[PDB]
Amino acid sequence: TYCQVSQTLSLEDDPGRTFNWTSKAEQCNPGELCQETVLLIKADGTRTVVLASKSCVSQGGEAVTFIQYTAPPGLVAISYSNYCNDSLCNNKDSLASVWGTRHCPTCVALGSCSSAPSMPCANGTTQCYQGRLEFSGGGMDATVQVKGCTTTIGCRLMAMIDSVGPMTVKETCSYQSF
Ligand SMILES: *[C@@H]1O[C@H](CO[C@@H]2O[C@@H](C)[C@@H](O)[C@@H](O)[C@@H]2O)[C@@H](O[C@@H]2O[C@H](CO)[C@@H](O)[C@H](O)[C@H]2NC(C)=O)[C@H](O)[C@H]1NC(C)=O
Ligand SMILES: *[C@@H]1O[C@H](CO[C@@H]2O[C@@H](C)[C@@H](O)[C@@H](O)[C@@H]2O)[C@@H](O)[C@H](O)[C@H]1NC(C)=O
Repeated sequence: TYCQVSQTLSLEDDPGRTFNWTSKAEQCNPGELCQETVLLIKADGTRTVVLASKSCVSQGGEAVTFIQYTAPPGLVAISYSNYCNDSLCNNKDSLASVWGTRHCPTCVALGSCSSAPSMPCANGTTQCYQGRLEFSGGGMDATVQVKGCTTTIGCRLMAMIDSVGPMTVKETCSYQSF
């Protein structure tokens, strides 16, 4: 009936090393458990967008879920979600265990990219991608603009998955296949 609670959005140089996810505890309503959910999104050569949620929650079992939505080279999207049902269980402190050539405008930002310089695409990329990710729920409401060379096909940076712990995801994009 106590859980760590925090909602953070950040751009992160080296979130594997530096990110401190330890948060203050708060009392849940009865018949609520804890969750810790983080989503990390990166383009080639960019910083990493980090959506990190800790809260009391009423829906769900005690699964631990690790997903790679989209694989390098290029765009990378990865999540860790731990739902757990004893006081202060959502206590992960660190993201260490979690995280004729073509050219594409490349960037990541919360909101809108200030710029999207052109970068050469590695072997294995299928397309240029210009997308927008809409997040809602869990006190985590946000947009992420993502452009770059990617392995994903069409508007599938988030692999057609609608939700990430307490967050809902909508994806819209343009893409230019090779
Ligand atoms: C989350 O835990 C609650 C609390 O359960 C109690 O404490 C646990 C550590 C364990 O020892 C349980 O046996 C205890 O009951 C769960 O609530 C209970 O669930 C049972 C079975 O559905 C039900 O008949 C009891 O009356 C429930 N008690 C309350 C307070 O509602 C809850 O279901 C757990 N949820 C998950 C997803 O694990
Ligand atoms: C991470 O931070 C911990 C203490 O944090 C402080 O407590 C939390 C609840 C935050 O609200 C923060 O703003 C406070 O200053 C440290 O005890 C812990 O050791 C830190 N981890 C590392 C690896 O440095």
